[PDB]
Amino acid sequence: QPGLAELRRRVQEAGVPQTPQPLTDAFLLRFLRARDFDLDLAWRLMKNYYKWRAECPELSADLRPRSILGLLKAGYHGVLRSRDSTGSRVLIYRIAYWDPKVFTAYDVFRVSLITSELIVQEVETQRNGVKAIFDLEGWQVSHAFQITPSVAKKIAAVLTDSFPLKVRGIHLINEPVIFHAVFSMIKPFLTEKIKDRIHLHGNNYKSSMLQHFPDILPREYGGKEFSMEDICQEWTNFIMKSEDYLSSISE
Amino acid sequence: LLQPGLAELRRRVQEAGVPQTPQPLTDAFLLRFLRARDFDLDLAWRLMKNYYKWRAECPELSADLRPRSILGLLKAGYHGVLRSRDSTGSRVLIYRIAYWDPKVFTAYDVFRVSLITSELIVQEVETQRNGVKAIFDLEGWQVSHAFQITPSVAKKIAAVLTDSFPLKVRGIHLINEPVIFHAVFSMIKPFLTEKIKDRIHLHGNNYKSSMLQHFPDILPREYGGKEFSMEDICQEWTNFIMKSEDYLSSISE
Amino acid sequence: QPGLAELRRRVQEAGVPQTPQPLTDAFLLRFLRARDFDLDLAWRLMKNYYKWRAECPELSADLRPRSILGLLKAGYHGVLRSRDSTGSRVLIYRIAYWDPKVFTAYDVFRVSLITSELIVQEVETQRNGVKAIFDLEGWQVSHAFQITPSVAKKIAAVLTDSFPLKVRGIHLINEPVIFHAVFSMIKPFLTEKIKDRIHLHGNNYKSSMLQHFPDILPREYGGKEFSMEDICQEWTNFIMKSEDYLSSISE
Amino acid sequence: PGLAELRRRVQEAGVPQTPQPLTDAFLLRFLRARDFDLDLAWRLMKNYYKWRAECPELSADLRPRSILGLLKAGYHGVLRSRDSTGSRVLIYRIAYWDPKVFTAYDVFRVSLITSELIVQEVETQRNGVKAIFDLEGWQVSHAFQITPSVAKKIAAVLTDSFPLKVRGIHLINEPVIFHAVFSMIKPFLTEKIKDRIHLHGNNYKSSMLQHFPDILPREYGGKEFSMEDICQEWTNFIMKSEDYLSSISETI
Ligand SMILES: CCCC(=O)OC[C@H](COP(=O)(O)O[C@@H]1[C@H](O)[C@H](O)[C@@H](OP(=O)(O)O)[C@H](OP(=O)(O)O)[C@H]1O)OC(=O)CCC
Ligand SMILES: Cc1c(C)c2c(c(C)c1O)CC[C@@](C)(CCC[C@H](C)CCC[C@H](C)CCCC(C)C)O2
Ligand SMILES: Cc1c(C)c2c(c(C)c1O)CC[C@@](C)(CCC[C@H](C)CCC[C@H](C)CCCC(C)C)O2
Ligand SMILES: Cc1c(C)c2c(c(C)c1O)CC[C@@](C)(CCC[C@H](C)CCC[C@H](C)CCCC(C)C)O2
Ligand SMILES: Cc1c(C)c2c(c(C)c1O)CC[C@@](C)(CCC[C@H](C)CCC[C@H](C)CCCC(C)C)O2
Repeated sequence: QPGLAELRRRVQEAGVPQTPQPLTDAFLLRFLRARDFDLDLAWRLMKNYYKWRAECPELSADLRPRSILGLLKAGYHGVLRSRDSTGSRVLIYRIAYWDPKVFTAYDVFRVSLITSELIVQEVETQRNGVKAIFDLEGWQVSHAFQITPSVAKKIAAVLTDSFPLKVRGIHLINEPVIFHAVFSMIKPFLTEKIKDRIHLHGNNYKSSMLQHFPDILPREYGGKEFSMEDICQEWTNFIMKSEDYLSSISE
Repeated sequence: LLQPGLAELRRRVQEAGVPQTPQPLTDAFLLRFLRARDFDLDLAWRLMKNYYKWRAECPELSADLRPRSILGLLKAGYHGVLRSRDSTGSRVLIYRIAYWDPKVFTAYDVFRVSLITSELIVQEVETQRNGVKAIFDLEGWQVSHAFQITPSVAKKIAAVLTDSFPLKVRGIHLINEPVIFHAVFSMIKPFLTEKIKDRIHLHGNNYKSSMLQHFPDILPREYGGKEFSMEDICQEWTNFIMKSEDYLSSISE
Repeated sequence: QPGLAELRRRVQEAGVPQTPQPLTDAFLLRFLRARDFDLDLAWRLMKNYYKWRAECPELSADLRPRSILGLLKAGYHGVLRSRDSTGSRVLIYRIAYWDPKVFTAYDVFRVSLITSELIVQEVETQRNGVKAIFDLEGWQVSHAFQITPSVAKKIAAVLTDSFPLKVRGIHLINEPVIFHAVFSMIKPFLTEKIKDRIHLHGNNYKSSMLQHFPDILPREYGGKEFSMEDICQEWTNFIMKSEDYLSSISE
Repeated sequence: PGLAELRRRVQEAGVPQTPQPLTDAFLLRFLRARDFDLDLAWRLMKNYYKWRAECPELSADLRPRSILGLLKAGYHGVLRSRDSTGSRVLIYRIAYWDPKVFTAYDVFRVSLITSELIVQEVETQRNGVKAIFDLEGWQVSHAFQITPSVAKKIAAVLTDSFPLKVRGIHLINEPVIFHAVFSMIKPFLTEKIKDRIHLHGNNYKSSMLQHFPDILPREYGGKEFSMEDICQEWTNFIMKSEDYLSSISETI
C-alpha cells in the first residue's frame, strides 16, 4: 500500500500515544482507506481523530459495553446482516428504545462508538463506508433535553473527518415535522454531495427505503426475511463477545 | 314558497343599515348568506356582519374587483377553474404559485384574483349549496413569495377564511408544498376545529394517487386527469373573468 | 350594581355549573367588574371562562397547590407587596427558577391560575387589574420545547377574554432577541390596546422598568426595600395557607 | 524553511503560474495567514485556487472600473490607522449599496479588491483584518441578493479560502432577524470563533469605542474625520491601483 510504512514515520516523529490503541498496520490502514489513500487527508484525519479523543474523555476513553448493555437489550440498535449494493455497512437506531431517564445521550453516543470500532476493522467497511438509519418514532421532549449544543458538535465532528469511517448515508424515518422544517432551512447552505447523503423519509418511508435498500431490510421497514429483534440480539451478542478486545483498547 | 329566515334577514339588514352599494341587497344576494349557513338565521347574520366588517377593514382588497389590474396574472397561468364539479357538487379551483411573479404582482393582487373568482362563483346556487375546494400547487415557491406573506397578510387570509365570506370551504389541498408549510400547519391547528382540520390536505410531491381519490376523472392531465390541460382551463377561466368585467365593475367601489 | 340581577337570571337560565365554584354574588361581580359593568361583555366573558375551563380540564380542574409547591420553593414566582400607581396587582415570574426537566408548561401555567384565583378575590384587583413581569434571564431552548402551539393558544385565551382579570401590563425583561421576531408575527392578531400593553425591556431594563414601577420593585430590579427571595417566600406561605380554599374550588 | 517545501508542492501540483506570479512574497501570504504551519498554508493555497476556479465570475476580474459607482456612493472605506493589534479595519455600509444597480457579486468584488490590495502589506499578513458592517438601511432587496450560493462563498472567504486572517467581524444596527438567527447559530460555533463575532445593535457607540479607540470616524464615535473622508480616500487608492489590479486579473 502506497504509504503503509511512510505514514508511521509521521506517527513516530510526532509522538502519538502507543496506547490504548496499538499502532499496527491494521490500525493505520483505517485512516488511508478512509480517504482513498490520499496521504495528506489521511494524516489530517489521524490528527483530528486523536484531537477528538483528547477533547472527549467522557466519550472516547471508555469502549467497554457492559455500561450500555441495557440499551442494547432494550433493542435500540442493530446492524443489518448484509451490506447494500455499494458494499456499505448498514446500521439501524431506534429512538423509542432509548429511555432518557435511564440512559444519557453520551451513553447512546457510546453505542455508536463501540459499533464503529468493531466494524471499522472490516476491510470492506473501510472501502465502502456506512449508512445509518434513524427511526425517530417515539421521540419525546426528554430525548431533546439530552441533545445539547455540546452533543451536536460531537455528532458533527464524528460524521466529518474526526473518525476513520466514511459516512455514505444518513436516513431518517418517522421524524417530527419540526426536524424536517429546520433541516429545510439548513439544506440549501450545505454542499452538493452532502445533501445527496442526508435523507428524511417522514412517516411514509416504505418505498423510498426499498429503492435505497432492496432485499436487506427487516420486516418492520419493508423487508421479508428477519426482524429488528433478530439483528438487535445478534449485534448485542457480537459486542458482548468482543467486550475483552473493547476493554483492551480503553483507558 | 317562503325561504326560511329571509324575511327576518331583510329586516335585520335594514335595522343595521347595511351598505346598499356597490352590491344591491336583492333576495339573491341575501340568500348567499343563508345558503352558506344552511338557513340558520343567526349564523347567516353573524356571517353577513363579518363580511362587511372584513371589507371595511381591507378596502385595498375589497373595493376594487375589476380584473384589468390582475390580467397579467391570469394570462401567466396562475388560476383556473375545473369544468366539472367534484362528486359532492363543489366548484374546484386551482392556483399555481409558479405562475405568480412576485417582482410583478404583490400578495394583495394575487388575493384579489381569489376575491374576483369567489364573487363570480357565489352567484351559482349549486356552489352556494355545495361550496368550493381549492387546490394550491406550490411547486416553484420562492423566498420572494414567502416575504410577501407578512404577518399582516396571514391575518387577512385567516380573517377572510374565518366566517367572513359567504362560500362554504369544503376542502383545501396543497401539492408540492415546502416542508415548512407543515410546521406552519402545526402552529395553526390548535386554533381550528377537528371538522376544519380534516378539510386541509397537504399532499407533498408525491401527490398524484392521494389527490386522485378526491377528484377522480376531473383533474387536468398535469395532475393525473386525461381530458384537458391546465392551459385549457386557465384560458377558459381568464376568458370568463374578462366577459364578466362589466359585472365586476358594478360591484366595485 | 349595574347588571348583577340580569346576570343572576342568565346564570340560572343557562345551566352554568354550580360546582366546584359556587355562584355567589361576589363571584358574579368578578365578571361585571372585569368589563366595567357592561352586561353583554361580562356575560360573554363568563361563557368564555366556562368554555375555556371545559376545553382545558388538565389546567382548570385542579387548583390544589401541593403539586407545584416545588416551583414556588425554587423562587419561580412572587407578588409585590404594593400595588402600582394605578392600583394594579404586580406579579413576578422568574424563568431561571423553572426547571423544565421537572415541571411541565402545564404545571407552570397552574401557578398563574392559582395566583389569579387568589388575587381576583380582591375588589381593588378586579377594578385595577394586574401587571405581570417575566424575568427571562436563564431562558433555555428546553423552556421553549414545552411551549407547544396548544400551550400558546391557552396563554392567548387567558390574557384576552377567557379569565375575569383585566391585564393592564405584560413586561418582559432579559428576553432573548428572538422574542422580538415572535412578537412581530403575533401583532396583527392583537388589537391596538393589547399590543400597547406588552413591553419588552431587554438586558438593560432597569430605567425603563422604573418608569412603570417606581418605589415598589425588589432590589434585584432596582427597588431598595426587599429581595425577590422575601417576596417568593411570602407568596409561597400565602398560597399554602389558602390550600383549603383552593381545594374547595377544585374539581 | 517552510517556504522551501511549499514551493516544491507548488511546482509539483501544477499550481497556476498566472495571473499572480508565484514569488516568495506571494507564497509568504499563505504561510503568514496560518503562522508558518505548512500543512495549513498548503491547504489554504489549494482552497484559494479551488475557490477561484469555481467562482471565475468573482475571481477573474479585479479591475475596479465596474464597481467605481459603488465606491463613489459611499459603500466602503478603510480606516487610516490600524487597530491596537495591528489589524487593518474595513467599513461596509449597506445603506449605500443600491441592490437594483449592483448585485451581491458586484459588492463581493469590492471586498476581493480591497483584500488583494491589503494582503500585500506585511503587517496585514501578520495581524489580519477586522471588518465592520453597518446594517442601517438593510432592505428586503438586500436579503434577496444573499442566496445560499452567495452565503457559501462568504463562509469560504472568511474561513479557509483567502490568505487573510479574519480577527473580528463587527455588525452595528443589525435587524432583529440577524440577531435572532445568529443566537441559534451561536451555540454551535467554537469558543475562539464566537469571540470574533460582535453584534453591537442600535446602541453601539460605547462598545465600538472600546474595540477601536481614537481611530473611528465621527459617525461611529471618533472626532478626527468622517466616513465620507475615508470613502473618498479609499476610492482614490483603489483607482490609483487600477493597473496593479489589471495585472492580477485574467485576460479579457
Ligand atoms: C414553530 C414549529 C411549530 C411546531 O412544529 O409545533 C409542533 C411541536 C409539537 O407540538 P405537540 O403539541 O407536542 O404535538 C402536536 C400535537 O400532537 C398535535 O395535536 C398534532 O396534530 P394532530 O395529529 O392532532 O393533527 C401534531 O402533529 P403534526 O402536525 O406535527 O404532524 C403534533 O406536532 O411543538 C413545537 O415543537 C414546540 C417547540 C418549538
Ligand atoms: C463513527 C460514527 C458515529 C460515532 C456515529 C454515527 C456514525 C454514522 C458513525 O460513522 C451515527 C450516530 C452517531 C452520531 C451517534 C448519535 C448519538 C445521538 C445521541 C443519537 C440520538 C438522537 C439523534 C438526534 C438522532 C439523529 C442523528 C443523525 C442526524 C446522525 O454516532
Ligand atoms: C372567499 C375565498 C377567498 C378570498 C380565498 C380562498 C377561498 C378558499 C375562499 O373561499 C383561498 C385563497 C385566498 C385565501 C387567497 C390567498 C392569496 C395568497 C396571496 C395566495 C398565495 C399563497 C398562499 C400562502 C398559498 C396557500 C394558501 C392556502 C393555505 C389557503 O382567498
Ligand atoms: C389569569 C392569568 C393567567 C392564568 C396567566 C397570566 C395572566 C396575566 C393572567 O391574568 C400570565 C401568565 C400565564 C399566561 C401563564 C404563562 C405560562 C407559561 C408556561 C410561562 C412560561 C413561559 C412564557 C412563554 C413566558 C412569557 C409569558 C408572557 C408572554 C405572557 O397565566
Ligand atoms: C477576503 C475577505 C473577503 C473577500 C470578504 C470579507 C473579509 C473580512 C475578507 O477577509 C468581508 C465581506 C465579504 C465576505 C464580502 C461580503 C459580500 C456581501 C454581499 C456583503 C453584504 C451583506 C452581508 C450579508 C453583510 C454581513 C456580512 C458578514 C456576516 C461577514 O468579503
